[PDB]
Parts: sequence; C-alpha cells; structure tokens
Amino acid sequence: LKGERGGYVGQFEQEQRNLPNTGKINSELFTHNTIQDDVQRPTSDVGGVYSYEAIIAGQTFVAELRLPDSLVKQITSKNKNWQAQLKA
RNA sequence: ACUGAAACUGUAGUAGAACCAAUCGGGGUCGUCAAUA
Repeated sequence: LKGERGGYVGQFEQEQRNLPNTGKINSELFTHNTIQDDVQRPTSDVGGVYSYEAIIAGQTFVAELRLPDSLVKQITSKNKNWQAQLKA
C-alpha cells in the first residue's frame, strides 16, 4: 500500500458505502522575465527569468469567518446588513 | 498575532536556393458524287 497525501475529500458519514468525493486544485506555472534596460533583453536565462505557480481562475474555495456573539451583536447594532458588506 | 515589495519571455535569425513553360507541325490542297430498275 501507498499512503495517501495531497488532495481534499468531501463529506462522509458512518454508513456512506461510497468513498468520499475528492477535490483537486488546478495550478499552472507562469514564467516571467526582467529586461536589462541597456541591452533590452534578459540578462541570461539563469537570472533573467522567474516563475510562479498559481491557482488558476474559475476555482471555488470556502472559508469561514467565526465571530463570537459578543462581536456579532455589536456589528449588527451598527449595521443590520453587515453580511452584505462581505461581498467584495 | 495580519497578503511582501518590485521584475516585458524577451534578445539575434530574409521561407529561401535551384529549374528556359517548353518540344514537334509549310495555312495547305483535285477527283467525282448518288443507287437503282
């Protein structure tokens, strides 16, 4: 057997009788350069180019803000629609 | 217990070399035609 490592699993319950659904995040490598301005070209491949992995667009993620009732009462007293302000 | 910043995948390189749209040909010249009764 090989141990599992990466990825994410969906919900599961004691008698589900199906494996949990897996989720995968699509990443791509992006490559960029700096131009040396006098020669107007990159100064070498080794120190002229750089790369970023990024999570690509169109993917959906869920976070949770957790706040105690103490602060939620304060926030709701100042703005009843405050959850509308979380859209950004 | 708090998102790093900032950085042009650019720089040089002629889709080109070679190949005949060509070879042969007098603008010429003479015997009939038709099938029945």
